[PDB]
Amino acid sequence: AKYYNEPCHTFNEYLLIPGLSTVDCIPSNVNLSTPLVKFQKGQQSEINLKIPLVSAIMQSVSGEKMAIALAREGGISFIFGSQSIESQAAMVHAVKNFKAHNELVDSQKRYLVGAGINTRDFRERVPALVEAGADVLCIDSSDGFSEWQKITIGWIREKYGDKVKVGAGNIVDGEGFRYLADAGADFIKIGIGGGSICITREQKGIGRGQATAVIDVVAERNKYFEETGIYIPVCSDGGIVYDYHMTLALAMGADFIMLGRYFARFEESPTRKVTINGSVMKEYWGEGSSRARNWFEEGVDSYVPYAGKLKDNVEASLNKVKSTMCNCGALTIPQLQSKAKITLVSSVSI
Amino acid sequence: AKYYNEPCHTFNEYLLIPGLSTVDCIPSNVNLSTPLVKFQKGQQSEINLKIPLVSAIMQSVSGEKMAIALAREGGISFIFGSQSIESQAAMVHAVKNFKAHNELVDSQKRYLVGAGINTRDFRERVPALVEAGADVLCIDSSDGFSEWQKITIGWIREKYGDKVKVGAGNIVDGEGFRYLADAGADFIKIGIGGGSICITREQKGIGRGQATAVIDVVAERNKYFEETGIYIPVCSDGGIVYDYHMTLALAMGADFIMLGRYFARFEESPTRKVTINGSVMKEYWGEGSSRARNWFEEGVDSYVPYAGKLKDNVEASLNKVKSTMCNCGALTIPQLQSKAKITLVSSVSI
Amino acid sequence: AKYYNEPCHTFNEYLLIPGLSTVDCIPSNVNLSTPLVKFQKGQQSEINLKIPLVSAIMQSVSGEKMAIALAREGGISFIFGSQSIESQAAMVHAVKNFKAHNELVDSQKRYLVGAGINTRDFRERVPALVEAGADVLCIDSSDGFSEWQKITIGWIREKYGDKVKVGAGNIVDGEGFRYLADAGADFIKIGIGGGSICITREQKGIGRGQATAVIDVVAERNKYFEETGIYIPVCSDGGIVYDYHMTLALAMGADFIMLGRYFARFEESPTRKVTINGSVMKEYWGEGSSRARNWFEEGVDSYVPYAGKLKDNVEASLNKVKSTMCNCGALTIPQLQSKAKITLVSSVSI
Amino acid sequence: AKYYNEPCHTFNEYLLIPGLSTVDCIPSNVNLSTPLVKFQKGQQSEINLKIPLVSAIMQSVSGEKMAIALAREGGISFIFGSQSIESQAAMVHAVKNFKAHNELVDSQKRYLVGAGINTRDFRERVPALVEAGADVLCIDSSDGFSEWQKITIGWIREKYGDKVKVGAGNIVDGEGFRYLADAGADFIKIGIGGGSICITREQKGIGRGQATAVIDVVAERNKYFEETGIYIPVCSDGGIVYDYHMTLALAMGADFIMLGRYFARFEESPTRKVTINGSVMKEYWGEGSSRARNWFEEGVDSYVPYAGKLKDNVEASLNKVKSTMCNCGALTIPQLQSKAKITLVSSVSI
Ligand SMILES: O=c1[nH]cnc2c1ncn2[C@@H]1O[C@H](COP(=O)(O)O)[C@@H](O)[C@H]1O
Ligand SMILES: O=c1[nH]cnc2c1ncn2[C@@H]1O[C@H](COP(=O)(O)O)[C@@H](O)[C@H]1O
Ligand SMILES: O=c1[nH]cnc2c1ncn2[C@@H]1O[C@H](COP(=O)(O)O)[C@@H](O)[C@H]1O
Ligand SMILES: O=c1[nH]cnc2c1ncn2[C@@H]1O[C@H](COP(=O)(O)O)[C@@H](O)[C@H]1O
Ligand SMILES: [K+]
Ligand SMILES: [K+]
Ligand SMILES: [K+]
Ligand SMILES: [K+]
Repeated sequence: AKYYNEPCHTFNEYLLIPGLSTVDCIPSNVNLSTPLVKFQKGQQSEINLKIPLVSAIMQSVSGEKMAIALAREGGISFIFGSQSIESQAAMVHAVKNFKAHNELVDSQKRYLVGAGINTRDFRERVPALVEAGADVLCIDSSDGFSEWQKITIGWIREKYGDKVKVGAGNIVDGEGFRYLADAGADFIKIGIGGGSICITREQKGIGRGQATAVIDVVAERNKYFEETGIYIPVCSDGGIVYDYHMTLALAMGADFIMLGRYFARFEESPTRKVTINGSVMKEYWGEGSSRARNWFEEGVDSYVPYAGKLKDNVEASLNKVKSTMCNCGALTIPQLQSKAKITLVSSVSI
Repeated sequence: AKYYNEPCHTFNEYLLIPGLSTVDCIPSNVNLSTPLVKFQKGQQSEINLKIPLVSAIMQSVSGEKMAIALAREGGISFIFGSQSIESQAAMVHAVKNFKAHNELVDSQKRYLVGAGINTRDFRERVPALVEAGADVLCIDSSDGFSEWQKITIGWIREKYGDKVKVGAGNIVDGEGFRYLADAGADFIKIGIGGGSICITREQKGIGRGQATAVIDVVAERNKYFEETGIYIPVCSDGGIVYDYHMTLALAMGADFIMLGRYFARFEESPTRKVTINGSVMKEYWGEGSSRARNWFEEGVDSYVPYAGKLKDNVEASLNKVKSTMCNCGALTIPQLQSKAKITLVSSVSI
Repeated sequence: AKYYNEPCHTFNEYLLIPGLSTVDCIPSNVNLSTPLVKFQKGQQSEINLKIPLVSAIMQSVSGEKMAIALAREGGISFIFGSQSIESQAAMVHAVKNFKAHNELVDSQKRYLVGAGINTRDFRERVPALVEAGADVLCIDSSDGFSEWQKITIGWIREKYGDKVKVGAGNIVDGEGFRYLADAGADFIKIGIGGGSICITREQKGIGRGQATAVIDVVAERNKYFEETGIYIPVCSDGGIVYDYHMTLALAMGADFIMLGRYFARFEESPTRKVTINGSVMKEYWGEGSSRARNWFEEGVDSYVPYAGKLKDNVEASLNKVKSTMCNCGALTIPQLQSKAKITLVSSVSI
Repeated sequence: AKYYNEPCHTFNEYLLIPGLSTVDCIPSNVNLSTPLVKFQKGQQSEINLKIPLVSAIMQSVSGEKMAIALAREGGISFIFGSQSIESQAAMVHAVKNFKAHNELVDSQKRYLVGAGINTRDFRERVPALVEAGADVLCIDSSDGFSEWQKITIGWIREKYGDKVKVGAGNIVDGEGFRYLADAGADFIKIGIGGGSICITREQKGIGRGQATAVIDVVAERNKYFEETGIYIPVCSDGGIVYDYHMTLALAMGADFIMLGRYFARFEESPTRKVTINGSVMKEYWGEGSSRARNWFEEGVDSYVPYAGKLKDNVEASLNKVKSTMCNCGALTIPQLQSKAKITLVSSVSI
């Protein structure tokens, strides 16, 4: 077997050391724009998010309302694919034709929306999603280092060329990144075992500390860019517990962040608002739980504290990210990724 | 004294990083067959388990019923030797003559069964076990790095040559492995202080994290194979807390796994089913406890939650191992041992 | 991004290993004098504290009474700047004209006092503080690695040359130290995220273990001294939980220590003494809490156990520091910084 | 300041890896004899303990009864010196003239006894202790790296030459060992901050993990032996929590072990047996507590569970040490120190 020289680490084991803050760096001047799909050196991505946040491909998170609320703030949602093809396509259609400053829209001013797909019924699901107006797709899986994903992306390329965008994953190392890169993925998702609803050491024992995963994948992505001239955006998926973890994820190189629990707490999540013993909560369950996979166990069902509407919470979260970015001397995500000083902290200090 | 460069680690400190999963790797096609006794390069072992699990040499685990239930699923039990020679032999006889898809049997279609022996009364115990039809023997001890085990194996070779198989142990490093290898052991057991009923730092303070122990012994076993052409199967004994620890143990190189607590929870364990305050439990005590050694203290007595019949639980456990194996791109244990990517995780992440 | 080879550590992760204690080293002969502002090689600082302790630039700590009580024992207070310019100047005036063995005074025998300033209204605040008789100033900020601090210090130099002393900070590495050094700071404060009222991983996630921060800054300060002949005193700000942390901070190279919580517990702190359920406590809130910044959240409000008058507590604390210094063979802070043997301890031992 | 490459570790962070156990190694044949005072290469120590245990120089541990009970089993007690010279000498006299298989006695068959001394009144205390019949003395201090100890040992040599034996300490590194060695100490005690009644990080913050301390001192002692031909026995003082820590301490190189809490639990300790809420306990306080030093605070007062008479407990403890020694292939302490395989374990495994 193959072993590693260092153990993996989570976001909580890191802190950012401030850099030179110049007079021009104030929150309001920080640009959080970021690329969603791959492009060549010298080019710009065909799709750029206004904010680096995307909602998870989960039944309990990304419904039509979430997609609209998030797109309005500049991010994008990936309508869950764990439902009928007709049902998912309807949600995409609804978002695209809802209108019939930081909003994320297409050339027709329609909100952008993404849709998750699987490696099984894609031949019938993809065409339906495309027809419905899906702007981007993403294969939804915990282990994306699979020949099945290569096959799915291949079918999409043969049928649509580079006209249809498709993200792939999840993977946690350079090899996994490289495989999906050569297979043609437009963006690659990072993360196995870091999700809030994931108790890896109770499931199959696969995974890697999210921080180490991102750092390793990002290094491979940059090496890949230098060899081929192709820049593939990467997504840090799961493990975001505090707002500063967002800044860390981006600083380590992730172009954008996928969150489930964070967004489930909002009014716009498709789940029921349940007042439990004085405290308002919201339902939240993983895609691996029986409560969802049937559309030993493989998931968990829980509650998250109600946080109100998405808007106010995202604004608050991003204000802190912008502020921290200025402490690090960065006005943009690329500048933060270049200038960030990231230190590991001792277990005792935690 | 001699010191080491790195501290030892337990199975809980590791996770498997996925490799390339091909279209042909699905649970039902995974082969969990594995060698039980030594053979030369180019050969196959005279005894191959259908599943890599064996029940512990304990009064509270491996009785006649356990041996039959486990052999039916492809594994093998080691009837405890902490009882009279006549009593142990009777259990072996019963298993061998019980019949008078994955079942483990001999050329006469009789279930395979093993028997534990000690370094004291083996001159009278071994012949009785052989006559009773024991398929394999195993010296039962916490510290197998002993001249006593060399003597016992030697007596067996002089009297039966290589016709009678005998495992030895336990040891935790290359030196211990090497000593029992040269002494003639057919398989070597790994593990001191990792058992669930073992509070080393309350006993004699001897031991080593199970993971480090396996990794070190496996490296020595492979070095030994390359020097002599002799492949000696090794057994990871104790410390299995979760199903994924099984996959880890195998991935690190262990050919099979010995479990006590895991099997004690089943209907077939020779202990009493005790309903305690609404919850059904089963008795479980170590071979070092006074409740067993008399056939300061040196053991513990406890209860384990009832899990029902062995069959359903083993099937469930092995389905997860097979699934994880496919995530790692492996259709067989040898392929998993060759391709596994194993990472240590930080203490904080735990 | 830039990463580090070692994780950062807090004061609690260190212990001092005794050195040779000579017959002349007894507590009463230990000299705790220390420089407050920069000087050139061969010179002495224009301002030397009698004891290496200074009270924090906080509304809940450094008021007029604190400043007088601390100056009487040899230390100095930095009147908080989070109040009106007129209000802060009045406190400075009161301390300077209060008299109208270890006391810290000027050539006119008036108690020394410091005053915090900000990077915004300094053009009006500084002149008022100077006129009021402030002996030293200090820019109050969590992230001193800012062009804003360079601008503030520059304005002070152009208007007063080196006649007005101004400390800057906070920073946590050599780069941050170097920037404020070249900018002209008279002393530099070390520390981000180590304060007792700081939950970094709930704010912006910036910071560094206080110990590592001091050690790193001190190395840069000594390198700087060797290149330019300029010795800049550094202050370890925050994170002092036990008296021995004081000895550690000094041993690692800090010239003096800034404390908030430690001093808040005293009768002289400007807060209310609140008897809560039998125990007398004192109010303590951070400068980032809403309860103070308005003169999502950015601070905490709490209570600290009443410790009585400053005098008896400081004497007790410093007696232990002096005693420990003799164990390390040191009669002065510079000798301790030169001879200290500092070891990291394992997480398990904690 | 000076820093170290590795953090210090306690005994709990180590485990012994078994070595080859030969047929002749059984508990009853294990020899636990060990040297108490220094000798030259090729020689034997003038005083050899039958068992490597000595009771602490504490009012709550080593009284006349303890000294007799321990000497009867082969160890020796150091009558506490924190009492009047007349009072301490009386206890020594009583032990020496109490008679007016493993017993530790002199050529006149009188029990051996030790006595603690301080660096202040030794000119009057030593002669009184010698006259009373003290077999060995030991300077009692937490920081033995002192010119005061050099002075005390020097006075003893000038007045008695090498006729009076005197141990010194405590120290925790090679430098401290070396200083007391050159000063003439007959044995050196190791340990600062490891005692059970020591909360270092609440006192002065001085110390070092006991394990690292012993390992480091032992290396220096062996280097010293090779340079000068003088072998100085070293004592691991404090930190023994479990019986196996004894085996560890010896394996790491300590010739003998000093224990306080361990012996306080016995009927023979000079403290009161207090039945508290059904459980019989014994008083135990440190020499630094006010309850003893007057013959801020510097010690703790507590209770230890009653263990009965010393004899049965020591026999039990040493049987486990002997058994563990055989697992390591050692029949004597020197052989264990030479053959022991010692591994550090991960924090997670603890
Ligand atoms: O049932 C599940 N088990 C484990 N991970 C899951 C499950 N469902 C979703 N996830 C992952 O967890 C992410 C959400 O992480 P969270 O933001 O920490 O809640 C998703 O985007 C998925 O990648
Ligand atoms: O009394 C005992 N003390 C320590 N280890 C024991 C004892 N009895 C059995 N064992 C070991 O523990 C293993 C079982 O580990 P478990 O599966 O974690 O319960 C056995 O196969 C033995 O090697
Ligand atoms: O609101 C706050 N948040 C974080 N740090 C603060 C705040 N107010 C003051 N500080 C810092 O904490 C120090 C006090 O640390 P303490 O002595 O551990 O209580 C101050 O000198 C500041 O540098
Ligand atoms: O008051 C005290 N504070 C700290 N250490 C002490 C005190 N009194 C005795 N000791 C040390 O603690 C040892 C006992 O350690 P114990 O066996 O762990 O209880 C003694 O031999 C001394 O070296
Ligand atoms: K900055
Ligand atoms: K895979
Ligand atoms: K000293
Ligand atoms: K052995």
